[PDB]
Amino acid sequence: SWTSFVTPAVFEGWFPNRNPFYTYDGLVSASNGYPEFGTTGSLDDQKRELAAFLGNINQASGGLQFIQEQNPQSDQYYGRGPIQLSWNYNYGEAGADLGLDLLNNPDLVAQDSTVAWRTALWFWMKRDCHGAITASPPSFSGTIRIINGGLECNQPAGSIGNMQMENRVTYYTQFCQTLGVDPGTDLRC
Repeated sequence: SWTSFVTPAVFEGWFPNRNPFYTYDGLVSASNGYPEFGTTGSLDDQKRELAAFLGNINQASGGLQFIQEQNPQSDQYYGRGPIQLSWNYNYGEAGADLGLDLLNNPDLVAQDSTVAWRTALWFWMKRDCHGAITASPPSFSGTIRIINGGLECNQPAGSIGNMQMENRVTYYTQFCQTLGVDPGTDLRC
């Protein structure tokens, strides 16, 4: 039901420079595996959840231009997909929960855009961005703590990480403005 308010036109307006790898239809298809996403709480809670998910993705993926880390210098579990899913344990855990061979074929996240979207929704639900943003009271700042707390929260003003945190708040509050919903007071971390 969230596609009532994040329509194809809204999505395209939010992501005008997206790589064509990423499609609205893939996000819709990925979201059907998590029916609680975008359907939890009041209509305004649902709007905030979509704005928070996609606002965080806008920062993590550079406006849906990021598919995979360009010059990785670690192992095979370098960042892929719109939340830059990284590290062996995340690929193993996500692969098990999604029923995907991400441990042995992590390239799937960069090859298949529905898989890519599913890894972003998996993180959002399993690591509980979903619970933070749909709680009464809601916490956008709690979604930032969960995604990338260790680099962006609790950082001084003017620092690199604090700037990234502020970008998340900017995108979230812009997306809430499109939807006509109050973003809530608990924005920054």
